[PDB]
Amino acid sequence: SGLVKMSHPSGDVEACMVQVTCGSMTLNGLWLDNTVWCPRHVMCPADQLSDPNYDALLISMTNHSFSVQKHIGAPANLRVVGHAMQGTLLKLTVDVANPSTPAYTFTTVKPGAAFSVLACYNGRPTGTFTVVMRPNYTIKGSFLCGSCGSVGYTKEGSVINFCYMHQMELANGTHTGSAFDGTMYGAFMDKQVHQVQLTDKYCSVNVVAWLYAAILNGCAWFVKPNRTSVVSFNEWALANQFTEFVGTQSVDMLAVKTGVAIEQLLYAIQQLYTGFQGKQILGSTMLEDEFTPEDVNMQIMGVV
Amino acid sequence: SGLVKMSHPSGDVEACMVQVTCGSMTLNGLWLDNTVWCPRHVMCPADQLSDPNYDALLISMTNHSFSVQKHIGAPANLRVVGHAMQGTLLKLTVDVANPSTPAYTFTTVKPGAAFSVLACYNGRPTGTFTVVMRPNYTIKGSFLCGSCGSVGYTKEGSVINFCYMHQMELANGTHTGSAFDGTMYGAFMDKQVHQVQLTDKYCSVNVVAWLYAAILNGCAWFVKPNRTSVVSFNEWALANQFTEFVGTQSVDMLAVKTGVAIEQLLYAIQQLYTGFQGKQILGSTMLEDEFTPEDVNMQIMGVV
Ligand SMILES: CNC(=O)c1cc(Br)cc([N+](=O)[O-])c1N[C@@H]1CCCC[C@@H]1NC(=O)c1cncc2ccccc12
Ligand SMILES: CNC(=O)c1cc(Br)cc([N+](=O)[O-])c1N[C@@H]1CCCC[C@@H]1NC(=O)c1cncc2ccccc12
Repeated sequence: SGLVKMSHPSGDVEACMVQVTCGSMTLNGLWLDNTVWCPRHVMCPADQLSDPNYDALLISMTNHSFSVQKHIGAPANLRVVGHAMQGTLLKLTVDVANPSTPAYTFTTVKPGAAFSVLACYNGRPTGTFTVVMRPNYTIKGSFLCGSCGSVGYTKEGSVINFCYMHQMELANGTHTGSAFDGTMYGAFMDKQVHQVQLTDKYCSVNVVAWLYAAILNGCAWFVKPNRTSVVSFNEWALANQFTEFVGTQSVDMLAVKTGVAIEQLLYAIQQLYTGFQGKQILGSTMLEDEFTPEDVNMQIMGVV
Repeated sequence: SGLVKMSHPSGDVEACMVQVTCGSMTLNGLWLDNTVWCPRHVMCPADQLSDPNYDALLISMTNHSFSVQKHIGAPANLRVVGHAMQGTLLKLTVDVANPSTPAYTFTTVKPGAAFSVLACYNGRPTGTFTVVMRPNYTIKGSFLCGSCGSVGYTKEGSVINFCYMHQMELANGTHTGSAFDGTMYGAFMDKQVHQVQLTDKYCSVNVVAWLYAAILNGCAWFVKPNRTSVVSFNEWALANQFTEFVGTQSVDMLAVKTGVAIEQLLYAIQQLYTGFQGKQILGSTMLEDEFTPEDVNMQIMGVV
């Protein structure tokens, strides 16, 4: 029993972190097979940060303009045999294939999904935590200067899903990054300019999962027989800054084990959005959308 | 910037997890050099879980009663060449030394301290999170059946401090375990009998660290010129379920860089235990004691 912010064990990914240095700019990079991914603004000379010409910056570069160093495990310098650009990322071809490359994927997560983040500095991991892709395509992490290139991932089975590479802090505690296809979440730009965010919203499915968690941990004062259809809640959501609810088989698993219908918790959410009246839900006085249905499933009933 | 619950990268400790089997019971064990630490109640069947004779169960034991097996990376069975009991733990000697043994120590943590927990099942790591040793000598983790033997740790430099081995769940979301000297935190007993806990308290030093974090994120509406001595706050604390405050340099480093005195934040705590006046502090309506001064230093200023 118990619900915490839980991240995936990071050894798989610790073995893939390196330091990327270009000119006078250093950051972190992900070393998979014969490739090292890193943010492309490592090439930007710090003063072209307001109007960077990444095409010109790339053609300007040679393969020795980049230095890749591995500080964890067995250290080595890796000779860079190729440099390429993909969206907002640099893909550097190296002469040695990473012997610790795990089975991996590059799939872009949508808002509401969760992934474990491994924060790194100078190619050295410092901490790990779990975040959620906000509806405005940001995350609420903890990053200092030089942490870009740190990677966010999940793992189902033996396969690691690499979904995030840190790039920018927009406001206090607000951050963004890339998918490993090169596209930046929310179409933000890698340039120190004015960047407006969309409005943040509560992730409906995650609140439902969190209420199911509270029930399975002996906290169910908020449950009454009343119900509210999914259409009834999505229309309510379009006016009160909530995401459109979409049922999934994990949410349905939670509903089956609690004997509490999704519609009951949607009604409960409608009632709790005003205020908890001084009561607590799993030690919280607000609705919590930091927990996905899969996360609660694995934490409460386990994936054996 | 930003403050999250951050855990230490776990590869160090993942490389030390094994499965320990004694009869029909299977839990996790920590493999350091030629020794495997595990909870001793792996020896006791449901038959004697209400009044166990651990002294006799050990003299009853042979080296063939125990099976140690390694599931991650390269699987293997390890022969048990010796069995011993130390407090509430079993030390089983094996013929093979763990080749990935890191530099480690065994220290018993005090209330208010935080450590990273690696949750394991059948010797396989599943998740990692951060907990705090509560004033009643429990932790608020996430453990299901088979979680025993999972370990909580910290890291200084190259040295891992092993502080916790999980053993029991007392109530929903409430857990405890033993230190690697063999003693169980809070003197709980490894017998499936009802054990009432002492009263939980707010850990004052950690709330002070969290307020310092808030100030350093441009959030300091709660700061008044008013002061409250540590002696007034401790007298107030013993009557309002707070721990008695004790300063450290870590708090003092925070105090000088914020230009805000500890006593000011103690006054703020006295005022905030009532209610936050509809305000938010780093996005919550509760006081947060999950963050230690060292944690705040490392996350905000990078002083580890
Ligand atoms: C205004 N801070 C922005 O991060 C930023 C904003 C915009 Br708008 C555009 C970019 N951009 O173009 O990459 C930004 N990144 C900076 C530019 C060059 C390379 C990376 C830089 N950022 C960090 O080093 C960094 C990462 N995480 C947390 C931090 C906390 C404090 C200080 C720095 C960071
Ligand atoms: C549930 N009850 C107790 O855990 C318990 C309670 C007391 Br009082 C004493 C012991 N004791 O003496 O070991 C206990 N451990 C059980 C006894 C035999 C071996 C381990 C057993 N526990 C787990 O498997 C376990 C661990 N963590 C979280 C869990 C969540 C749900 C279910 C089980 C767990």
